[PDB]
Amino acid sequence: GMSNKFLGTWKLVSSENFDDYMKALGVGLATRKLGNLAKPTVIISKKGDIITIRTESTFKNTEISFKLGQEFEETTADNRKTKSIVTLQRGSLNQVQRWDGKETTIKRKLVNGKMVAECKMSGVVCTRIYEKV
Ligand SMILES: CCCCCCCCCCCCCCCC(=O)O
Ligand SMILES: [Cl-]
Repeated sequence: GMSNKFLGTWKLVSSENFDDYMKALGVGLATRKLGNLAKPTVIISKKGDIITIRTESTFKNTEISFKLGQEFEETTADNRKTKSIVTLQRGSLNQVQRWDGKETTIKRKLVNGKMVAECKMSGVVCTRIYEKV
């Protein structure tokens, strides 16, 4: 299933077009000002068939535990309450979030030993790169 190369503790090192992505989610300015300044660290772990993705930052922390391909309630860092699913496509980890008839996706794939996360919303595209510790 999911590559054990994902398991570990990743540190963000680059964000591209994050603001426009947050605006597309309806995030207020003042909140964005801190989001753009944030440098989260992501911890991915598994217990059996359950995967957990934790996000730690000075501003907000998050955590989702899920089985692949099974819908699950999620609370995003901007406090959206979504019905999310995580799929596996060509070794990429694709998280979708549905709420209020709106929809966003966060695709996570490994590239040359780095985790790359693409966030798409209303045509906007974010690209955040993480480095293993
Ligand atoms: C995780 C930092 C929180 C920033 C402040 C909340 C506003 C943004 C909420 C949605 C961001 C989702 C992007 C996740 C991308 C990643 O894997 O780093
Ligand atoms: Cl931080």
